[PDB]
Amino acid sequence: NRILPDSVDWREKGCVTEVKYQGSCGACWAFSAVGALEAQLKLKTGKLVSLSAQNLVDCSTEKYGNKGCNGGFMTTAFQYIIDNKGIDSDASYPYKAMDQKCQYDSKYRAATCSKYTELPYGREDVLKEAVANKGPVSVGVDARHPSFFLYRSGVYYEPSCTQNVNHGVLVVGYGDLNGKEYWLVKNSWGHNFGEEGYIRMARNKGNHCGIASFPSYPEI
Ligand SMILES: COc1ccc(NCCNC(=O)[C@H](CC2CCCCC2)Nc2nc3ccccc3o2)cc1
Repeated sequence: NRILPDSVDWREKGCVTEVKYQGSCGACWAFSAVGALEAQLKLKTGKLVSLSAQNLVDCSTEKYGNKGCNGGFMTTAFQYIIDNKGIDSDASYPYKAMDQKCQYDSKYRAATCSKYTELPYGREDVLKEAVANKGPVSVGVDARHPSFFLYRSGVYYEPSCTQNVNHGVLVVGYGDLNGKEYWLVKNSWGHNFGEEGYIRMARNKGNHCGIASFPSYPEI
């Protein structure tokens, strides 16, 4: 294992925005993407600003292989931001949990992206390094299991979990709670979900729920 802090929590560094609520629109991928970029924006500019998930839903569309409320990719969302030369703030381009026409306006730009990096498949050591040295990392997890929806506390370990990931989330840290290593994950199902919108998921337990399957992070 690499030399790195035993625990990280980017919330303590003011790099994580409020937990969002995606409602009945499958835009987790867009929440995951903007979450990652939000952290980089704070690191670069000193300002913590929620970015427009809606902008991705409406604008990073077929050209990026995305389907708005019916799914998409965090990496191709980053590419859209690069190509588009920006993304609007959440305040300026609010989230309506539906597919809408692209309404991007550079007058409302709140961040840029120059590149993104996809981490190697399933490597939790590399993910740890990135979370420690780069910032929060966009990942997908297998969130299909009834136990996920009902998670309240502790470290989530579900024997039935798979590496077939279906839900974009954000790794904002990691640590150890009562001898269980975890990844600290920001979800987008509101504050009602889990621990004020967060879930601790099992770390170094065989890429549990595929958390380290498809990690990426952007740079400004
Ligand atoms: C409540 O959170 C949700 C959980 C599941 C869903 N299902 C529909 C939306 N699906 C998704 O967002 C998945 C998640 C993605 C993010 C993490 C890395 C890879 C997997 N992404 C996705 N599905 C696609 C289908 C066709 C074309 C592109 C697609 O992109 C919707 C929302």
